[PDB]
Amino acid sequence: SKFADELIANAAYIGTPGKGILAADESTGTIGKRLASINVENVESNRRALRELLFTTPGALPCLSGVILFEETLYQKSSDGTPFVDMLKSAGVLPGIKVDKGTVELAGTNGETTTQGLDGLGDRCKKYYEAGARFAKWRAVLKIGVNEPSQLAIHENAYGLARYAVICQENGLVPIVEPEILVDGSHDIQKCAAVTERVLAACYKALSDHHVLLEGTLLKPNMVTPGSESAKVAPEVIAEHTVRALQRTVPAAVPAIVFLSGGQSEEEATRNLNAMNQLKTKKPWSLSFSFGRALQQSTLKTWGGKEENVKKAQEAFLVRCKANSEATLGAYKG
Amino acid sequence: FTSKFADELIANAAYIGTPGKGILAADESTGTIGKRLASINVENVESNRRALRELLFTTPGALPCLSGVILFEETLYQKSSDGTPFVDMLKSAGVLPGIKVDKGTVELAGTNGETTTQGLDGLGDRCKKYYEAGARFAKWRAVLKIGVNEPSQLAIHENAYGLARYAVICQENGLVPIVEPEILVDGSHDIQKCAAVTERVLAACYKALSDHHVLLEGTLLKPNMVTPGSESAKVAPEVIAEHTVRALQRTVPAAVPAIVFLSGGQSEEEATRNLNAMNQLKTKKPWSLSFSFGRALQQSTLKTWGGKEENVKKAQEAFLVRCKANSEATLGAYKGD
Amino acid sequence: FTSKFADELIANAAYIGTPGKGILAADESTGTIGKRLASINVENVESNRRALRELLFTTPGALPCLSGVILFEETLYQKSSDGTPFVDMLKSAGVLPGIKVDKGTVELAGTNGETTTQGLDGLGDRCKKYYEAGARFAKWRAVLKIGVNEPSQLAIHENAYGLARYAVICQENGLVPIVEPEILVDGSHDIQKCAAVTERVLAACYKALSDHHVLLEGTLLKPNMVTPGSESAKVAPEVIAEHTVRALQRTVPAAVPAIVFLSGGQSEEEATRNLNAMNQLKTKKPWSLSFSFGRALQQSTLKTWGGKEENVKKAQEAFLVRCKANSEATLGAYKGD
Amino acid sequence: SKFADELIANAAYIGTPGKGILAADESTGTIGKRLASINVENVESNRRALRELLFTTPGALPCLSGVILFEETLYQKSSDGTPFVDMLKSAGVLPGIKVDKGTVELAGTNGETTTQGLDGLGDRCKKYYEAGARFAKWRAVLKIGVNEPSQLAIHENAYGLARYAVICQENGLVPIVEPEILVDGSHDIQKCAAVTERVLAACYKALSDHHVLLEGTLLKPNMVTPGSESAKVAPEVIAEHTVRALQRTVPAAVPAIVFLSGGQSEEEATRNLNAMNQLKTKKPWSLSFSFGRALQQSTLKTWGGKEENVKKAQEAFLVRCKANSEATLGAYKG
Ligand code: PRO
Ligand code: PRO
Repeated sequence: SKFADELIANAAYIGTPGKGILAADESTGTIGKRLASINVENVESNRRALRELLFTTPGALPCLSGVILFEETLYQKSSDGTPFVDMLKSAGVLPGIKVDKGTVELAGTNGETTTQGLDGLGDRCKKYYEAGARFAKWRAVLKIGVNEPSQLAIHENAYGLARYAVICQENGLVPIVEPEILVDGSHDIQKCAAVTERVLAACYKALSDHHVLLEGTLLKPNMVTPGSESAKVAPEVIAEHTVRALQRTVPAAVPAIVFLSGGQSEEEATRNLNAMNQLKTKKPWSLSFSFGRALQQSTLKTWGGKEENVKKAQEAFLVRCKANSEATLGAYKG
Repeated sequence: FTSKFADELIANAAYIGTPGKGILAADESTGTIGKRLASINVENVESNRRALRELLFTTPGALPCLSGVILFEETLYQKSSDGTPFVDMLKSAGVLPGIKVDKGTVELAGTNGETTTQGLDGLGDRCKKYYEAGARFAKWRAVLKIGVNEPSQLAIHENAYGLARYAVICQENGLVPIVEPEILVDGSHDIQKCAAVTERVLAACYKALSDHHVLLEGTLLKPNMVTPGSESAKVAPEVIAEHTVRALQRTVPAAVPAIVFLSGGQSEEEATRNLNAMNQLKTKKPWSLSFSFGRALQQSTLKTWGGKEENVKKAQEAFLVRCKANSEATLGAYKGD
Repeated sequence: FTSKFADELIANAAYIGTPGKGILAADESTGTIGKRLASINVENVESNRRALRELLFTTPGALPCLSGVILFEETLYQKSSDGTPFVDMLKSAGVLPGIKVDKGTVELAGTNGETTTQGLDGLGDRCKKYYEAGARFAKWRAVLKIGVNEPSQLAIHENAYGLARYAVICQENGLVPIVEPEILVDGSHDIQKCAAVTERVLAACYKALSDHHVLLEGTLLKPNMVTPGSESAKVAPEVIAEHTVRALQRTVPAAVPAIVFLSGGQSEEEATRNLNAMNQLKTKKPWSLSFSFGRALQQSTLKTWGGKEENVKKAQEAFLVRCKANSEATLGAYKGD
Repeated sequence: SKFADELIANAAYIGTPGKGILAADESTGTIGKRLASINVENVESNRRALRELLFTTPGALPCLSGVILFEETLYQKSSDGTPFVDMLKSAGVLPGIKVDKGTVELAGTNGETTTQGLDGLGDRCKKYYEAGARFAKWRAVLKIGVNEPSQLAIHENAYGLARYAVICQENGLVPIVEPEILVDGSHDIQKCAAVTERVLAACYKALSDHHVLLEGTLLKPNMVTPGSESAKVAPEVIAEHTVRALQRTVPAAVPAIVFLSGGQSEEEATRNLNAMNQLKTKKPWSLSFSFGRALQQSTLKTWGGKEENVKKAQEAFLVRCKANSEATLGAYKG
């Protein structure tokens, strides 16, 4: 691309040790569910207030290399008139943009999906770049079952990610490739390992067929864990299976892997990331975080209303930011 | 994947291929029909777009030659001048309304101007709304070119799987999908090369359709005929027939009921003669060989029409000629003109 | 890829599918024919292997029912008791000699007992030597199973591409390749499942054959009929016919001249009745539907034969019955027995 | 496999810094061409003598983690009655075994090949393991042209390597996967980079579909170079394009990459390897050597006859061994 050098610089930067990505890219719908989750009306006034609370948290932006925004938020102003994107860039945080248009179910499968949003994506990306966005997000969802994920599901999601990745790079956004394997079910960690290995290898083959510049991409995978209905397992076990799965599939050329939290609690996500960064083994990428819920849940709770609870919630948000920052360095302690 | 429309998809796809009938492609965009409308000094206003299509559809004796008409979005909701909805006009004559659903092409990075086709986003809800509007089949055009290194494996793959996913969403919402992998004529290659490329592309298309669990008996194919490139010597209909049918024999399952050829670069008479010769070829052909012609059905009608509505009756005479000729061509019974 | 044998491959593959004829599969290994020879208390010596095959080939009135006989290596160079080379015996009656060329199956690591087929190494020189010996077609058996997660994508791929490479080497050396993706009956699945799996496998096979540039008009297909699993209720011939032919309609190009069904688990009468019903089904079938039967042609002949050569004439009577019945079956003209 | 742990240990060992692989696996035919190349009759007496000269070279076996043998040589004795395989194991060198049965041309391509040898390979491998072999070699050949390598050539060679790899591991031999892209032609280094990237990515996708244990494999690729008819280029340029190509395609899980020399002279091979080991960049595998001709050519010349020329040729063989050893550490100087 004409953006090759800037894609490569920004993707490397996202992976800076001690930093990760906040996912604040919840739709008007999803952020509603979260806003109701603590008895708050889903009005733009409140959507604005929640995101502003996060971004004006005293020690927080230094812990973040990136923030994923929803379209609305990319053009939104803080209360003092400052555009959020300026607020982010002042602190050295790259603004990112969710570009996928949700999932739809594949006929002839058992509730497996493919992700939409290729239509007019190049012109959207260009407009987002002009607005200050420098990376993009697109989520593919795959499930684990008797015959899942199917060859059709894998293929659709891999090549859908690969085509999205190309359009992103043509328009100056570093694509986060996010093939999330859902944790839901009763499978063991070994099964999650095999499936994760299969999916990533299909994804990197797809990315190669599409001539994607790997040094200008990011990966946002699931950690390798037992299913949501299976026994929890220690961080050192998650670490060992996750890192081995990535060693088997993700080229060195990729600069950074920013884990999604999935089912995990705030503390579990942090402890799991931390253990991966304590593992003495070849890891030719930054292992960092791209958390929404695992970074925000305690902050939403403390907040609820406003005023006295802003300062206490900003304290709570800083705790999680600083903990995950520590986790990227293998230096988190309880 | 059974669709809830399986029975109606199968019946309608079979119907399109009724011997003695074919498809009029009147689905050209606001842009393309402009180029055609300017081509005879006519301003591209919806009043004129409406008038051209009305002229075609109200041609006495024409609709009986047509199993289907592909419409552009605008035309699907358009009324004739007398207040008759075009879709009603079509259904009264037994013609199935169809709908172009693709959203154009875009270039693939890292290739030499090869394209992929857009339009999967929100296609299911569009298809459903089109079904409610009277449409019973759909069209999506993938474009492939012939070159030194073309079509590339990436171009083939993107277009095949894009067609396959489109085909599924169509069937889920009750539209028979026309699968249209057009290989463009541009270049200096011979007919043998066009044969090899067409064989490669169709085989990739039917593999993709299988991986997507598409009901083949509820689909249609709209391929290019096999021809020499645009810069090469034109060749007789018997030769086009022999290479085209052999290419289809090698790739298109019997389960597919009808193959409705696109005209592409061809003149009206050349298209008809080519189709006719395919239906005179004594060989296993487990599908109807018919037509889905835009240019090759409309060119002489646009010429005689020109502008004012006292050229209408002479142009409707000219449109009937081409309809009747192509009808004859589906039966191997066309006798020159 | 044009072979220097293209014309002869096309003629011979077409011939195999002559209405009223089919293939005897007498290509069972030294091991398998042992199991059959023990099955009636006969020592597996080459003298007896020779005697069984001689009995078949010298059956008065049998060879006219056969377009082809598949031979094992040993049998291709064997002489009858009167000094007549079997291959000459076959060619005098217009029967093409064929040759099994695969070297058995081996299990795939990381699967649940799925196999891939061996024999590509040195196959071209073997094929050439077999052609020189009088063979004009070849056989290679891939085995796929139906299970919870079977057949796996790896099993399909390995067997499809193994068939495709084999097919090419065959054609380069003048043998029409019989492509034989046998899906085994074992299990409790219903006929619908067998249909879906058979559709998947054949589509992968024809994709592989296309990628390898195989001349389809110079190939044959030897698939399983579509049936319920071995543990499920047997079903009427009309039902086998309808699911089998639909599966073939969805996958096998018209360019393929003949589909010669393997018998698999089926009894003699069941095989014949099943084939017969397929030829009574009024539908697009752009290939000969015929037979390539081993077990289903030989079982009752082995029984009446048993041992000593005064059971020969009664067994040759029994072999003629099955030959004539299957011949009738290719024409849809079998009338029970 | 039942050999998983030993495959992983031996593959890691081949990549020991300061060591590489001698390819002495020339057929009765090929070693003839080499033996005639210096006016020597191709008799077993002489075949025996040449290999013995190499293996009894004073400082040489310590420079080698592996020696690839032909079948004949695996059972051959030295002149003093010592089995070569014992001679190798005493010095800590793993015996390896060429298992492919040559190439054949693919119909409908322009002289592209596929490699034979899957038939009865498991029983061969088992017998070779029993004989002391602990790794295996199989060579796929791909060419660069207008339409080459073709999708058919890539596929056949990738999946042929993947199936060979599996059988090897089932029987305790670490498979060297060798997709050599021939240097022949007028293409530039950028073209060789693109083709090498395409081929390796197809190979690792094939290996994943076949469930190959990557930690128990080796890769033997071409270095990335301009074609044989193009201008030679400096080692630092070969290094930069080669390593980038490997970063884009070869998983970290693979322990070692042992380069084939291809067209290169003895000194050019060494200088090129050396430069790759001087490159400061993520390289999650050993970069070492698997040289036949680039290790042997000067030794064959000095030798010719025997006697006075043995000791001078052993001096010449030690020079090349020590130089390539230095090259694996980035410590070679002229
Ligand atoms: O897996 C994740 O990271 C998503 C983001 C929003 C909450 N959970
Ligand atoms: O590329 C190589 O390493 C081969 C081995 C023998 C000489 N040349």
